[PDB]
Amino acid sequence: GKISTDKYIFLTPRAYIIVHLLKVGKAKASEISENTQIPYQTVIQNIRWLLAEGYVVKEQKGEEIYYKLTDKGKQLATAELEKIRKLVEVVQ
Amino acid sequence: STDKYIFLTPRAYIIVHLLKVGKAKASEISENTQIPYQTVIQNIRWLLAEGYVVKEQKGEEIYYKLTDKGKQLATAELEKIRKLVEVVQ
Amino acid sequence: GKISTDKYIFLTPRAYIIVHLLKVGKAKASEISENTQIPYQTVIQNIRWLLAEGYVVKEQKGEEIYYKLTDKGKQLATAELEKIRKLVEVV
Amino acid sequence: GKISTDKYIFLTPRAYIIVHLLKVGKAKASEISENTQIPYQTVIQNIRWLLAEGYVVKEQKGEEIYYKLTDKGKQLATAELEKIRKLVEV
Amino acid sequence: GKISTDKYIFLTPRAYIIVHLLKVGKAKASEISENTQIPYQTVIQNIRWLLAEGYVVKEQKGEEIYYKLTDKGKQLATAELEKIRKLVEVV
Amino acid sequence: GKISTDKYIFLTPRAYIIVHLLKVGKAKASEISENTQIPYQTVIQNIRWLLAEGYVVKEQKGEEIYYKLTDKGKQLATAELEKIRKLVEVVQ
DNA sequence: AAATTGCTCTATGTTAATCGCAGAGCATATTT
DNA sequence: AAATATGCTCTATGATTAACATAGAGCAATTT
Repeated sequence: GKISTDKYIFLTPRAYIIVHLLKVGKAKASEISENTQIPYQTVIQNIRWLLAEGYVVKEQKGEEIYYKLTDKGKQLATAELEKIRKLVEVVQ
Repeated sequence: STDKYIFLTPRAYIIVHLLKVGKAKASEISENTQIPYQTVIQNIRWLLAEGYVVKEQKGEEIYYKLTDKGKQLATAELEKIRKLVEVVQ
Repeated sequence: GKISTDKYIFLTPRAYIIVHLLKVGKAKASEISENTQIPYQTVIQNIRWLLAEGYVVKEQKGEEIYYKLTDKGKQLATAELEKIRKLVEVV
Repeated sequence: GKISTDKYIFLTPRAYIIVHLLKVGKAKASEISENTQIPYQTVIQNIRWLLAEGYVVKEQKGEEIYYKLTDKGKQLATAELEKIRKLVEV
Repeated sequence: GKISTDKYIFLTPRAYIIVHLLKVGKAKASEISENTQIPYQTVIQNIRWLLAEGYVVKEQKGEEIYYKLTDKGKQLATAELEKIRKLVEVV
Repeated sequence: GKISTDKYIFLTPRAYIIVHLLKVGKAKASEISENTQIPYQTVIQNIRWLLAEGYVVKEQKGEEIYYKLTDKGKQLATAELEKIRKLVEVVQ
């Protein structure tokens, strides 16, 4: 699929999406988009995926939808986080 | 459901490698990074097109190494990574 | 919410997927999209929704991803298609 | 557009809205939302679209606008209603 | 290994492409793929090579991306083309 | 397959091989190499293919293998050349 | 000399992921 | 109340390209 492109040379859109949640805790798609500088359509499309694999869960308050990492989500993230660290250490 | 390229892209692994070994061959890159060969060449051609990498044909042996521009990119992107991982630390 | 649909004005592309899954049991994304006339993207985008609810399960058999219905996907499959014939019996 | 959501798993709103007309004939937008179990703002929207297509039209019962089904709408109903029956076949 | 080309038996896809741009001036992946009847992937892939060698440059026009031979690209397109004619008269 | 390269940018190796036969008629393998500057291992791989297609058949004269253009190889070779002529014409 | 073997790159198709556009379901803000 | 414009926010799906596999093919070095 469309993994490595000019905009995504090293990290994929999800990398930015997840990392953003690790900080804000919970945020809307619109939030994720404008903050990570990623076109909305790419965000929700990725969110759906994360929702399929239990990495993220919804949070409806009638009108406003919030997304947040699941325990296995944060599990995925430190794991990938440390892997990055590894890559950046061998390299330099 | 691409469980292989979650956070990092293949292009990334390819770069970082040519940054730690400098000179390398396609199959060698593929093997050392567990990235299907056909993905390596494809990305190599793009990289070669952007001038981030150059070919080094020594006799019949084909080699690919980074360039002043490729290294700039490599280090530049890598830094962007660190700044992104910092606040999570 | 302006409207113009000549395809899903009574049935959601979701039902077409759910149902088709009962027949063959398991099928790649490309697969149902062909036997259901439902565009590819719409299929995958909708199967990720079912995976979220637990109405379907992923079964990778080598290089191809085979999506199969689940117990929860069966409850709904038979329970929903019930209130359906219900609708048409009443009218 | 937005079709299959959390409320609409199999049958779209129009599915119920139209069924309401097959049964009660003329029903105010208000009475639809109530029987249809579909949110009001939604009912108005769908009828507006259904009106546009000539699938349904208004009837001024004095100070109240009751909406009625049309032969155009009936044909669509019976038609769709059979593509469904046909689907449940399995 | 083994040979079985039904198309490129005397001409390379890179031969058509280079040529097309020499007369059209500028074009997109699509324009090349449609005219030269060379498949998309093959076209785009050969452009990368032309870019690497500097035989072609990108002309960015908004969301539009065209290509055209360069100084060294043109002279090449005309150089080998002569050797082509050279061969066509050896008979 | 390997059709385009730094060497065979415009013309394929076959092109060179066939086109020389239309002009030496029968030539041996090594004679083809020296003229068209194509490695022996290549002059062979392609002949092997040409033989199987009957486009060009071998004629024994002493001990050196000869290769002459059969009738099929004439039609083919003329079909390629005629199309070559076109391409260069539209380019202009 | 030629055919077997072997490494590397080419052609090109199947599937898939980006991100743009036209919806649509519904809660808000307005209609005054 | 309910109706219009309405503003959110997500879905349906089309178009461009990437991931990666299959079938070549250019060329050594080995073996018939």
